[PDB]
Amino acid sequence: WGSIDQINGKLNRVIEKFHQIEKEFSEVEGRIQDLEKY
Amino acid sequence: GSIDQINGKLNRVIEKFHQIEKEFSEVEGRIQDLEKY
Amino acid sequence: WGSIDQINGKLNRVIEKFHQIEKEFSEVEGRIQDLEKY
Repeated sequence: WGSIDQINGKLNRVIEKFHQIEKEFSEVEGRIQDLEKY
Repeated sequence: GSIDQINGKLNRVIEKFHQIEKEFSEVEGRIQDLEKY
Repeated sequence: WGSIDQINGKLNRVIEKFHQIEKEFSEVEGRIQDLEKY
């Protein structure tokens, strides 16, 4: 099992990071919207 | 089955990344718009 | 992909790329700050 668990671990860490950036993106898009609007 | 799920999970990761790539390109273009007009 | 070596190789190439997108985003975030700052 080791190869499989090490690749799964890494893919999961990538996926968590992607989720985190999607959140940062939403907040940034909010800020853009405020600069476009006001 | 393992190489199979692995493949599956990488492909999920690769699709996410492309969307990320696309979202980033869209933000930066809005930023340009504001900076130049 | 056929092998763990090759999956990890491709994952690594994503991670390298993503590394670069993060730097670009941070620079963009600073640009928003500047625009907010006015």
